[PDB]
Amino acid sequence: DMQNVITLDTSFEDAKTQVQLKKIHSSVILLYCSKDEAVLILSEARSLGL
Amino acid sequence: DMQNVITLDTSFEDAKTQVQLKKIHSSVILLYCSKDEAVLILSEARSLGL
Repeated sequence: DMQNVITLDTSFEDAKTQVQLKKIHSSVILLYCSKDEAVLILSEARSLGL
Repeated sequence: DMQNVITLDTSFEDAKTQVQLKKIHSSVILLYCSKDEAVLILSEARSLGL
């Protein structure tokens, strides 16, 4: 079963990306973005306990 | 039936609040601040997904 799919169109601002990452709660997460984008995406995940 | 409760007491840094407000904050969140402190906390919540 594939759960909700979230796309972070904005530049990780307005905390909507935080809302999308908080909505999903699973043991397996698939991330697909640029290197620099993932650099701070992982930091946001760490700050969100992911 | 009392659900899970997490108490948070810290400053406005260290990327707090959102660490625990992922699966325990679905319903009403209680704020225990003063006037200016509550204003700052609610500004941070507005800047976040709360």
